[PDB]
Amino acid sequence: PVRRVKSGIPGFDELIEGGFPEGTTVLLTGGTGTGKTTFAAQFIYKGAEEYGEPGVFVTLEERARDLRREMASFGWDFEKYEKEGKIAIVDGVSSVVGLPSFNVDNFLRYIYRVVKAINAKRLVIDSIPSIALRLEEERKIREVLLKLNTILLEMGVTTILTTEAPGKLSRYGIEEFIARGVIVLDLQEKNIELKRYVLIRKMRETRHSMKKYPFEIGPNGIVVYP
Amino acid sequence: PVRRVKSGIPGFDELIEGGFPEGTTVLLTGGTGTGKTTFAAQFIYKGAEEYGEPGVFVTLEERARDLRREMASFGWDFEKYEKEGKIAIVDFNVDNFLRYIYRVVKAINAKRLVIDSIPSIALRLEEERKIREVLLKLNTILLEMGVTTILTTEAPGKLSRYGIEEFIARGVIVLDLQEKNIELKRYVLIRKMRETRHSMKKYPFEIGPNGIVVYP
Amino acid sequence: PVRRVKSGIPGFDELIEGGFPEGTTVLLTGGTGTGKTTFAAQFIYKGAEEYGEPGVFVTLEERARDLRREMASFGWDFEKYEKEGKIAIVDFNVDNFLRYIYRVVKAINAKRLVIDSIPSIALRLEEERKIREVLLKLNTILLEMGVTTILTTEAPGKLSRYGIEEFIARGVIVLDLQEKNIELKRYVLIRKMRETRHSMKKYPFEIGPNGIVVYP
Amino acid sequence: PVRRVKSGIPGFDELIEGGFPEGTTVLLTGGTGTGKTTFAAQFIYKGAEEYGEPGVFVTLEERARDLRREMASFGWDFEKYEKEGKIAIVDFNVDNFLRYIYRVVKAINAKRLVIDSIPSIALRLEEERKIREVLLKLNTILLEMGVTTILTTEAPGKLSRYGIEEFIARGVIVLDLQEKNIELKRYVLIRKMRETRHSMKKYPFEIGPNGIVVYP
Amino acid sequence: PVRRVKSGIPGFDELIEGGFPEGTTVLLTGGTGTGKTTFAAQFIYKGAEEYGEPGVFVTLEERARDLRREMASFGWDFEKYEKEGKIAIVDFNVDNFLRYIYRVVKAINAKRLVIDSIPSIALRLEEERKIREVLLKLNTILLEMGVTTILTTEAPGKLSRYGIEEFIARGVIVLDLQEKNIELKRYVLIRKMRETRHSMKKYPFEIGPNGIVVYP
Amino acid sequence: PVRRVKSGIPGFDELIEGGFPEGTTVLLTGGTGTGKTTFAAQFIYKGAEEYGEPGVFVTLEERARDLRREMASFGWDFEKYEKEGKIAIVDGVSSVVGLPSFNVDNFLRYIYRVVKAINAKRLVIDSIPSIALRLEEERKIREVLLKLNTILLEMGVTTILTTEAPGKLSRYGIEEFIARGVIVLDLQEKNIELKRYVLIRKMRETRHSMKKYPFEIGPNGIVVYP
Ligand SMILES: Nc1ncnc2c1ncn2[C@@H]1O[C@H](COP(=O)(O)OP(=O)(O)O)[C@@H](O)[C@H]1O
Ligand SMILES: Nc1ncnc2c1ncn2[C@@H]1O[C@H](COP(=O)(O)OP(=O)(O)O)[C@@H](O)[C@H]1O
Ligand SMILES: Nc1ncnc2c1ncn2[C@@H]1O[C@H](COP(=O)(O)OP(=O)(O)O)[C@@H](O)[C@H]1O
Ligand SMILES: Nc1ncnc2c1ncn2[C@@H]1O[C@H](COP(=O)(O)OP(=O)(O)O)[C@@H](O)[C@H]1O
Ligand SMILES: Nc1ncnc2c1ncn2[C@@H]1O[C@H](COP(=O)(O)OP(=O)(O)O)[C@@H](O)[C@H]1O
Ligand SMILES: Nc1ncnc2c1ncn2[C@@H]1O[C@H](COP(=O)(O)OP(=O)(O)O)[C@@H](O)[C@H]1O
Ligand SMILES: [Mg+2]
Ligand SMILES: [Mg+2]
Ligand SMILES: [Mg+2]
Ligand SMILES: [Mg+2]
Ligand SMILES: [Mg+2]
Ligand SMILES: [Mg+2]
Repeated sequence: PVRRVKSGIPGFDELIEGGFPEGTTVLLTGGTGTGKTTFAAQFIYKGAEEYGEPGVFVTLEERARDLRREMASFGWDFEKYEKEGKIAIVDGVSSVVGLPSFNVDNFLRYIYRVVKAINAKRLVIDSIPSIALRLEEERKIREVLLKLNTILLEMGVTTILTTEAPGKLSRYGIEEFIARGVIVLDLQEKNIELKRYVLIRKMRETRHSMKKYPFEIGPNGIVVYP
Repeated sequence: PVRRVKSGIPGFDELIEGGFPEGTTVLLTGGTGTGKTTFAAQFIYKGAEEYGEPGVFVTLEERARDLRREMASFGWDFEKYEKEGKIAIVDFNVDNFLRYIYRVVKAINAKRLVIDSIPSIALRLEEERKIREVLLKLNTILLEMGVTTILTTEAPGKLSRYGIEEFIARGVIVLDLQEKNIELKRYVLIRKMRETRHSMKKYPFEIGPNGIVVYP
Repeated sequence: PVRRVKSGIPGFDELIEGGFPEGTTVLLTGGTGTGKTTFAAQFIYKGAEEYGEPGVFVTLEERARDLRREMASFGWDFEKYEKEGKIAIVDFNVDNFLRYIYRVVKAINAKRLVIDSIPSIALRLEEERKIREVLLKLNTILLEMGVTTILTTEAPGKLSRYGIEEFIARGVIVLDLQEKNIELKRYVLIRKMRETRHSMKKYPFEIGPNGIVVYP
Repeated sequence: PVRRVKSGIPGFDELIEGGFPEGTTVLLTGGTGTGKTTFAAQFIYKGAEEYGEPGVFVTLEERARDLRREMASFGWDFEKYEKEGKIAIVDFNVDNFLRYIYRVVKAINAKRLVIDSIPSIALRLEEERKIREVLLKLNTILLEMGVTTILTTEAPGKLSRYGIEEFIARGVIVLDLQEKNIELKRYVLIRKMRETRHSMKKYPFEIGPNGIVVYP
Repeated sequence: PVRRVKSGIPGFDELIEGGFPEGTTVLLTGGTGTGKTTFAAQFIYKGAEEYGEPGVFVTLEERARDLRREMASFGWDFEKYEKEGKIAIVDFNVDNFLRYIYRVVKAINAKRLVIDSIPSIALRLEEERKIREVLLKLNTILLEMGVTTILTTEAPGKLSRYGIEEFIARGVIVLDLQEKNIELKRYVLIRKMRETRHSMKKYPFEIGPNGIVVYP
Repeated sequence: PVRRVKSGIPGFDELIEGGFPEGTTVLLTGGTGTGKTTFAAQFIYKGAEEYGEPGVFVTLEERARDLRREMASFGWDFEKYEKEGKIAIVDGVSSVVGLPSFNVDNFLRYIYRVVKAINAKRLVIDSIPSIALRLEEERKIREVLLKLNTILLEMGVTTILTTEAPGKLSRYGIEEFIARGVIVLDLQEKNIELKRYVLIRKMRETRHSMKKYPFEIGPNGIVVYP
């Protein structure tokens, strides 16, 4: 009887039999501006606020203060849950408060330390391209992804990793090999208007819907519709 | 008079005159989430449970505890058959990897073998394109062992990820997801199948509570 | 309340809840001749004339006299506002480039910045693909300056020339030329804008005697 | 009068004015599972049985026992004709490979030759792209032997895998699988044949219990 | 108040408000045989004959005697105007090539310049991709000289052969051949044109006994 | 008043105002088996037989004896004109008879010598890919093409060069830069049948037809139709 992590996104859990199987790494993929960051933030924020599960949002796309400001526009008070120790933001430039002190191995050690310090049940790495673009050699993302996979398996948290391609499921062709779930966010062209769609392409241990579902990014975040 | 190895997948054997010809290496290809790991698990697991044939499931995609756990969602108790010595799950050194599968296959007298997946091997090499040399080395031991094997590979067009996998298989099975009208629907096709007048049609299938079923 | 920077482009602000969130880096992308330089130049120029906001226009695609003469054809007198200290035109050493932009921005207390263009920077490097490392250095100084910036890039498919520009922007505007049936017509689309419920539709626009006008 | 070598494929000779001009090197190309090995094997086998003409089948895609067992499923008894000296099966050092083919061909006075396949040679090289230099060395020995040869290559677009194979052939046969509407159906087309006014149309064919049959 | 340089091509000036803005570098792009060399010749040759403006035609595509000979097929006597010192034809050392065009342009007080073609330069480099560095060097002297220049490039989609040429031009003219129904018909389009509200329509043209004519 | 070289191909000269301008290099391009070799051979053979102009056929695609045998199937007796000195075939393995003794510079010297020895007015190089595939480095075809161009200009003969692509006009993207004429041979798909078409894409000094023309390879070679 699989334990399920509620996504935090109204309309979504019903597509995946109540939520993500505990312990799954989910690849959230889509083009620029399809809602990846938002959807990942909602997962962590709602995890903490509605379901009381601590979460770590790792970002190399922006700084922590950018994410707090941006998510405030949905009414989400990240800093409130940070002071309560239910959320940490790892950007790192700024060390998480209370957890002081591109280098891949330090990075991964530090995410592991922070997951363990708050007893995180939820984790986001936004994004894989943000990591890759910071390496000496962008194609070593291959070796970095295999190191990440090893620490995800050890930590056993429920994780969203984001990646970005416009055919291709992912940017590098590798990201999907370390994920047991895949969610696509898209903007379809019809006919002078782009509407947002989500599709669950893959989800382990789950008889998930295989249909495209409309969605909106509203004043209170993502809502998925019939 | 070719001896046939039953797939374990309802609706599938009838497409290939009763089964896989014994000793064949079969390439199982399809995009992410098209049912490859499930198909290969079903072939090993029903081999043991229903046909009493020992089998080896080699996974570099995940670990044995993940595979056991995921497969119980379909009613399949992999550990029961591991302790009876009817299934082994094998969880980068290429030559040792190969030696070890060889030894486990002999050790349990396997008749079925799965390697899930070729990309998973290749992504662990120092240079990913050395999968070419690795595949030729793997072809050589498959030929020695003479078991019935499913290798999995994954491409989005192109039949395989590297354009090489198909040169060491004598059968190819494609799993797919099609567009219709705002739903994704699953299909299987036998592209090639030595010694067999197999169907060339596309068939719908479902992945349900008892795993894969192929329809008319 | 998010504080917004008015574009200077008639018909455009209502597409983005009144203007660009202050401090945003916006990528403006489009093929040759889709109107990127004019859009950028209008943002800086109307910022100075219409709203009093000082602005820096960095160009490696042309010299400062070229841009002055060219924008005069729209009735825009750049030199007037340069003399009043409300516009600076900045006309290969990457670190010195970046330091200089930061200086000029500070010196006039700039609220607006344009860099025209990312490709024009890349093409002057020892190795073109080092734009990746250059774009990362730009990002850190944009985040430090906290001004409102337009960066242009050019491709006609792909969003950007290099596949990297979009990762340092929190807004994306696409300018396009569509064929219908004998004639190319200009369209703008807002692909991304942080903190903004923007329109997602394609709008027609034209470049006329007073620069860009976006239509319903 | 051009002397022609009868294919052994029912329905095919009439497409090429009765057969292959003697001494021609013919490239047979097609995707995985389009029937290239069967076509080649039928050319050698029916050459021996039907016309008395001795033939060499070189394969790096499988072992000799594999091809014997596989072709038995068509009622073809390769070993009978091997024992009578009318068929040789030749089952990485390029020069030694080539020398050996030339020897076996001379030893049985072969009129027919197959090499299955060009990719299977390329994939065994130290560097795959050295097939260019290998194909040039093959060409010179085919021209010396003056037998009638089929070379296979595989791509599904491009005519050949490497873009080079076609330059050492004076005939080209394409085997294909076309979708209609639920089913893959097999077609053959003669793209090129020297000294021959061949048909230029696509013909259906099937692989049945007696091998290939081409239809109107 | 922008000064305009008449094209010399009937039907074309009216598409660009009377002519090219003085000092502009114009990229003229199109596939093989779309009329580029003819268009550029016509611009230099009518410049001299009809408008009394000196011009330089730089060709690395062919030699001066070929160009004179080909152009007389259109009634154009290039040598007459070479001896009056109103046209020069310039027939690998990059820096010397550049120095030399500079000197010939000064030497005859040229107002018009053609370089036919960018690919022709690039194909003569030690490394063809150094055309990037060469183009930036050429941009620097075009900016110094301030003449009105047509550069030609050739791509089959992509606007240019290298994706770089368009970053040193402030106008782009596309010449094309379209499919209709079993004939190829010629068209011209102005993609971009600084300082000009130019037509965005596609226009048919003919290359006749008097060279290029543009139609409605 | 341009001097014109009659192509030798019935139905063709009318497309190019009576023939090729004397001295032109023409790129003959098309996919495998579209008639390139045949069309080039007809030009040389008919040049010699019908119009009395000596011709050199250079081939690295096949040997001279292969070409004589192959062209005999059209009724063309190459060896007859070879003994009369009106045609030479350069393959080279075999030196042209009477002109004794991969190396690029030797190659080009030898074609120049043979053109000059028979006072050739016609030249064929079948094919550019055949040269390129024999080089140490296939991409040096670029440098080889510029050397070829220099000797073509010096010799002033009327030349066909053949190249082979299936979008792309040529195999390498370079061949068209040394040619002042381009002819495409194609096979169009309609509807289970491939029919042959020729199109003149470019021809210097000529108001050539711009239409696709059907053609056949018949028992007496190419014939082009209305
Ligand atoms: N508060 C808001 N209200 C409504 N929509 C918003 C709001 N903030 C941002 N958006 C929308 O969400 C988008 C940002 O999505 P984002 O999650 O950053 O995409 P990605 O990470 O895929 O590039 C904006 O481009 C905008 O369309
Ligand atoms: N227990 C379940 N019940 C129904 N469907 C399931 C169940 N578990 C997994 N699936 C389906 O099977 C898919 C997993 O298939 P999988 O064999 O891993 O594909 P692949 O290896 O090609 O990526 C999931 O995406 C889901 O759709
Ligand atoms: N003064 C003008 N009046 C009307 N249209 C103009 C004027 N100047 C330029 N244009 C039009 O605007 C275009 C300029 O586009 P530009 O901003 O330079 O595009 P980009 O930077 O994307 O290449 C010209 O191609 C022309 O079509
Ligand atoms: N005994 C048989 N009877 C009928 N069909 C067969 C038989 N054996 C093989 N086939 C069919 O012929 C195919 C063999 O094709 P093959 O010659 O090996 O193709 P290729 O070399 O191009 O990959 C099999 O995929 C199958 O469809
Ligand atoms: N004197 C002529 N009369 C009519 N058309 C001609 C004449 N000379 C050349 N042409 C046409 O012009 C074409 C040459 O155009 P050109 O300017 O060289 O194109 P490009 O440089 O783009 O390859 C020839 O292909 C032919 O169609
Ligand atoms: N004597 C013949 N009679 C009729 N057609 C022939 C004859 N000889 C060859 N052909 C046709 O001509 C073709 C050969 O064309 P070829 O000039 O070698 O093409 P390419 O050099 O473009 O590959 C053959 O493929 C065949 O269709
Ligand atoms: Mg994001
Ligand atoms: Mg799998
Ligand atoms: Mg611009
Ligand atoms: Mg085969
Ligand atoms: Mg030209
Ligand atoms: Mg040929």
